[PDB]
Amino acid sequence: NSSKCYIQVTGMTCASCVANIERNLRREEGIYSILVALMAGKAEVRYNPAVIQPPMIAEFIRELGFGATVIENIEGR
Repeated sequence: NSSKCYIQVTGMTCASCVANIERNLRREEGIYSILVALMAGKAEVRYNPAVIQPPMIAEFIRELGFGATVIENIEGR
C-alpha cells in the first residue's frame, strides 16, 4: 500500500485541466501526491489502495468529462 498509480488523460494539453485534477486528487482519502506528467501526456498519483481504491481515483477524473485511462503498477515498489 502507498504506491504509484500511472494514469493518462485524453486532454493533458488543456493546461488548467491537469491543475484541476491535481487539486481534486490531492484531497482524496488515500492520495498522498497528485499527478504530473503533462509534459509527455501522463499522470502519476501516489495512492493508497485500502480506503480509496484505484477505480474511484479514475472515476474522480472522469467526473470532469476527461477520458482517463489508468495503469496501476503494483501495491508497492
